[PDB]
Amino acid sequence: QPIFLNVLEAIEPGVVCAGHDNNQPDSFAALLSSLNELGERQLVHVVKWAKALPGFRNLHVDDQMAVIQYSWMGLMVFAMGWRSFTNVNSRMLYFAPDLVFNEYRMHKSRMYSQCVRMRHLSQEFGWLQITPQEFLCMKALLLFSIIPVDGLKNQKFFDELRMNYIKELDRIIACKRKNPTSCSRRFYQLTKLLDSVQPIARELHQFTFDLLIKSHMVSVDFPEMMAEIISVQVPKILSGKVKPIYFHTQ
Ligand SMILES: C[C@]12CC[C@H]3[C@@H](CCC4=CC(=O)CC[C@@]43C)[C@@H]1CC[C@@H]2O
Repeated sequence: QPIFLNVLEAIEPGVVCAGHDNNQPDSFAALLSSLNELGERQLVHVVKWAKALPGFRNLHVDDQMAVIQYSWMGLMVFAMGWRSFTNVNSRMLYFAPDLVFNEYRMHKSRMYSQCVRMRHLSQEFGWLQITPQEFLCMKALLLFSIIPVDGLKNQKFFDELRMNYIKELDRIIACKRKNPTSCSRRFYQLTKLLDSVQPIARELHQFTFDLLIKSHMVSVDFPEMMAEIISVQVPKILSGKVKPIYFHTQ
């Protein structure tokens, strides 16, 4: 049986609530405070999910938390895009069952341009007819798609893991294709899609970083873990010390 895919399906997180009050009028402060809370909650699930991935424990302990803290934005945006596609055909951004963004909220969040890119990603799942299984393997690969320019504690273990997840993606593409030209076209499409997540994540990193710095001035609350990661890890990315791994040369 499909052992790798069996695992990915088994560990996939369930629904996560934001806790937002949908009876109160929309506002920048309320919307972003709710998104930040959702981030804190989702992070807990992402950590447990990551820790349960095949071969994850092969990584040095320090590298395990590092990759999670560098890739969380991309991982969460990719999953949100998938949820939006499956639940509302990318019409709105389905952050959570209790936090669905319509155009009004996209504007009130002062994140309209970023929401546009996130919604575009969501539409790609439909345009490219991405399968639930392709989604699972791609999301797993996103965890191993951003590292320090000077390397990790034990880079060899990481390189081996990333290699194996790329191999599993190629395997999923061939599980219903006889012509190699079709496999190659699909792999090209999927790697392009994966790359497209990085620029979106970077824009969100810049936005949340700026928001944190001025959080006290605009009444936006940041939970413990979010404030830590955004002030300690995110800047490493924005300053170019940690960079995404692209398939194609940008
Ligand atoms: C980082 C952030 C809170 C957490 C948000 C993020 C947008 C992307 C996103 C999608 C999710 O489904 C989980 C929460 C996250 C990860 C928000 C952009 C600015 C805000 O501060």
